[PDB]
Amino acid sequence: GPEYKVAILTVSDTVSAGAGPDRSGPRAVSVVDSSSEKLGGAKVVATAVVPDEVERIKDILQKWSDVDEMDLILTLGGDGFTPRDVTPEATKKVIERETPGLLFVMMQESLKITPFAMLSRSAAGIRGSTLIINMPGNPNAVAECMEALLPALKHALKQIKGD
Amino acid sequence: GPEYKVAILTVSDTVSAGAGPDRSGPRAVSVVDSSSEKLGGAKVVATAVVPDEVERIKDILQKWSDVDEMDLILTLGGDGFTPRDVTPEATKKVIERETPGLLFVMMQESLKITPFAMLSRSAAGIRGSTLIINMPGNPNAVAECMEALLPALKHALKQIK
Amino acid sequence: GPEYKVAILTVSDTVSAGAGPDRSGPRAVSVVDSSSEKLGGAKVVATAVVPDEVERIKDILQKWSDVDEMDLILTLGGDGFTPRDVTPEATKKVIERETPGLLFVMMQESLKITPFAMLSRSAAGIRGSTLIINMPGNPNAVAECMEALLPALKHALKQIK
Repeated sequence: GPEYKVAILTVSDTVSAGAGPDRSGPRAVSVVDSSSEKLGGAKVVATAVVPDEVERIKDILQKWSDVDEMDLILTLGGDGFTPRDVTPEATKKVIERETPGLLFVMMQESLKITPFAMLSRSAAGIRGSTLIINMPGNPNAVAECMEALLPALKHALKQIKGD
Repeated sequence: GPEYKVAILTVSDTVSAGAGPDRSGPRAVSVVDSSSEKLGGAKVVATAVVPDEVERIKDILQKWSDVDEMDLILTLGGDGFTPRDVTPEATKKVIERETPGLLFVMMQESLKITPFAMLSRSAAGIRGSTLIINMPGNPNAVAECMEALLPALKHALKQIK
Repeated sequence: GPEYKVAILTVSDTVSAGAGPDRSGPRAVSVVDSSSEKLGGAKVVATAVVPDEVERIKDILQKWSDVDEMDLILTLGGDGFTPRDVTPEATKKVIERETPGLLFVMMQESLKITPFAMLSRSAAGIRGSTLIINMPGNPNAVAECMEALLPALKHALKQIK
């Protein structure tokens, strides 16, 4: 049905251990939907929760990319300065081609709102035909991050397939 | 005898195949010449064309750096999201010392012109005493990128030798 | 004593051989001290000078991180385009988790002051529970870089603990 399949990985010890709810997953989904027209028709067809563990993050990024053939994975959380935050390290081991322009833009735009944006260690890139983008664990962040990328994200996904 | 030898690598399956003229290469050459003075006396002295294949891109960057001792190599194309675009991966395998400043400036300035600038995956860096910089395929791109780097690129090349 | 232990590493062949003095080390100390409160109570407890030799630089970043357990390490110098400048390459070998937002902000702010800021190749990241940040060898640079990081640097040190 969906022209582009999006999947959202929430990374969090707290959430994964049933000790707290997911306040960001839902917004991410809600933001992608509300942005479906401008993304050339996209839909979240899968979410998942993993803890802050590199192997668990890699396995899902691999599985969603290689086997389920997602076209766009957003991760949420595990991207800051805390000892446990290893999402970007996990992400870099699985992507094949980096997309530093997406990171440049998420950082430029977030900094306009607050200087604490400089504590995001986001990575991004392509594996096979899958665009993978790290985003912070705040609910508001996915909205701000997605507002910054949307002008170009449609053309990006089209480009990864065959323009 | 130019003070800084520059070399321009066009990257493109199409152009390498003969299937179409090289639109970007000549323009780039013409840009560099026109900025010769501002760059401390640099001139293009070689170009080449390769398809979108990492090994081929590596060989030329390696040969130009290690053997011809080029001072500045600009690559054009192969830097986007399309599956064959592999210039930056090729580049990353041959540089020894990254120069993220140059990537930040190219990206900051091109983004003022258009948000589609975020789709360049340019890499850049230094191998031996050769500065290498990925720029996009558009003929207009090279000139915009060059205008962005021009204030410091003379001092960059002098610092290297 | 100090809530955050800070050490400052000056990387320069000139200084390390005794052939010149260190004009940036003092300034760096003076800036950290002057911002102690905004940094959540921080103090420079150690400085050291090394030449532009990767192993020498690695050894101190490792020692200060694994053994002396510093909370913040600033390096000054060895970060530009000169053949000897290898601070970032030594830095990249020892960090575990990169911190590119810090690099982005240092570059964004320094460019506002001069286009020559694009020539810093600084690196930054985390080894264990030490934050390591490359800055340039200019005295004025440390002040400019620290002014740019200051709004978040306290929260960064809190989060690593």
